[PDB]
Amino acid sequence: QTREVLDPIVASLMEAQQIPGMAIALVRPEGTTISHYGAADRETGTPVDDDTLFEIGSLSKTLTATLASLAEVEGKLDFDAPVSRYLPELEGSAFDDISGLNLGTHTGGGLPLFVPDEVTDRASLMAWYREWQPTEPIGESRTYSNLGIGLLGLETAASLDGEFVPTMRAKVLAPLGMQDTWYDVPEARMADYAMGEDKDGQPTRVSPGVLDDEAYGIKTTAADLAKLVRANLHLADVDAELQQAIDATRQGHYRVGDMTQALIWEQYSLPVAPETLRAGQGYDMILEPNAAEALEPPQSPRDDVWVNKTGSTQGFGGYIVMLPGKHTGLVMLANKNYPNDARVEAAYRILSGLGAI
Ligand SMILES: [Cl-]
Ligand SMILES: [Sr+2]
Repeated sequence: QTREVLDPIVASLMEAQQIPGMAIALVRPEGTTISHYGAADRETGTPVDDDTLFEIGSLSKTLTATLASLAEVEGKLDFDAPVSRYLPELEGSAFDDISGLNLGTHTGGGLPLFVPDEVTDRASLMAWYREWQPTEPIGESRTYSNLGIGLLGLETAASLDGEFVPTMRAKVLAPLGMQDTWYDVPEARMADYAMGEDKDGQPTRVSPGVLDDEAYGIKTTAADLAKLVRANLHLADVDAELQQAIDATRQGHYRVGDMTQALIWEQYSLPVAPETLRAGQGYDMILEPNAAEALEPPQSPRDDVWVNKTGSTQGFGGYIVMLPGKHTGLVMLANKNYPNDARVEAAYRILSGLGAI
């Protein structure tokens, strides 16, 4: 059925890219199909199953954004207000002029991609934030940043008067039914934890780091993410505030060439060519500052769009795609960091083969 469309494309993808294992969820109106492929660990040959946990890396940022947006709904966080307002430890710094909205759309004044080596903890981090000088016009330039989204998650935590991961647990994960979603994988589940594989074919597993939780830290299943995507597509039974919070994450906030930057979710109007999609996942978009223009009639979630998000670690490769107007979504997790082109193409082929595009 679905499986007849899906299975040969994933088989071809897994061969062409030498991916040990994948887990795939297709959300549609009529229900969700979970499919598992290959080995969770290439060495042992243990198959991927219902309980296999994958690093999603940068995909974690959508959870961070969801929780942020939920603090905003509850009236505890204002997205427009300066960050120093909820983190007063940063008064007098650049963050008097940078907002939570800026942080969730990567328009926080050129905040770099990585946490610098010198920053080894929260104190050295806040100190680094205090000193840092912007290198690009705030709100007019997009630079993909772990420092920024992470700061959004500190700010959100602060404003809800709690710590990040337990607050995320109670307010987003648990209500969505995402009990296989872990920031720190418990001892009992380690046998379910997929082993990753880099582009030279080496075993690799993410290491702890500052802001790992807020930026790239989740390990989870395809089904759990299907629950988030399900909510986004309004096919879930969810609390009304959480549902607004989730919907608010899909508001277009800035234009960046062909791409509309929402709250971490990136989107494109239909019809869209795969090349455009590839451009959005490429060096030019990810590793360079790109002019951004704030959307002034600020856009309600659209229903004629490709909404997507990539996630990688050194040994894992994930991608989510949502077509809100067809109530259709795709979660593909892999335990190999395989190129973003292969992701967009496999996605497109899948969704086109199903007739969603
Ligand atoms: Cl980093
Ligand atoms: Sr941490």
